[PDB]
Amino acid sequence: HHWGFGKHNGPEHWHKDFPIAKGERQSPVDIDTHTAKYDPSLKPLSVSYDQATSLRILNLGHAFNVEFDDSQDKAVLKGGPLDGTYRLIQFHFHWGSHDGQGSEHTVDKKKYAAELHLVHWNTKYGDFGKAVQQPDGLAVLGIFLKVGSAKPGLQKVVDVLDSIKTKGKSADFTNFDPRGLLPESLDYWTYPGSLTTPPLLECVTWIVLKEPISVSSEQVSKFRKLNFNGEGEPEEPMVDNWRPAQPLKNRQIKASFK
Ligand SMILES: [Cl-]
Ligand SMILES: [Zn+2]
Repeated sequence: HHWGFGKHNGPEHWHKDFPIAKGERQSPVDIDTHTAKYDPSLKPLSVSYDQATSLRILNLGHAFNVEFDDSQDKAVLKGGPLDGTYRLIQFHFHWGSHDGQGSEHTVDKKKYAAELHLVHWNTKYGDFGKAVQQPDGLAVLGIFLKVGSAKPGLQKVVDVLDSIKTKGKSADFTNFDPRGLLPESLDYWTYPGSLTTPPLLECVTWIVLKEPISVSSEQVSKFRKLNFNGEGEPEEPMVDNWRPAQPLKNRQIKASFK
């Protein structure tokens, strides 16, 4: 594909191939904590990953995915702002060229070192490819990463990155429990938005956790040793694969908490 994160094919350019890039419900956005409306009618999230079944980890070129077997009918996100049940299909991250940036969502303009996205599709549409064509097709759980103590549950992900350094490489990645990536609290903000990479489809109910996870400097630095390029090509370190905040327009961010 033409799009990427370079000066000439990066987010400022995506609209040429994907005109919805300038649409009405684009992601990510800045979350203004003063104006986000507390809604005490928002239910607790239900995150059930006990039966989530990881399969593989793959370098897609702009980031890496940890892919799950989404036939596992109890591996599910529901509750919160959602109707019905959503199946976990993959997770991935966005990160920066340094610790002071890398997140896609921002909180009062604050950028985190990275952001984790756990992607789920609405079972009422049969599969992921059908779900992305509907406004309520996906639910993405977003979790900020900040630098400090190490996150033990991330270690297996960061240690495997060496073996999938370049575009196209994959590795077995079974027995990975995504519960190890969740913070203590599930308090969240939610708003209707989009995929943050092309095709940028406006099919996503965003659920962004207020509480970041701490990861160590060494852990996040392993993200930056990945490469955009394929094997043999000239080294281009994979960094700054985040889309900046987009106009909120006529949307309301709600908060499940104070
Ligand atoms: Cl490490
Ligand atoms: Zn993402």
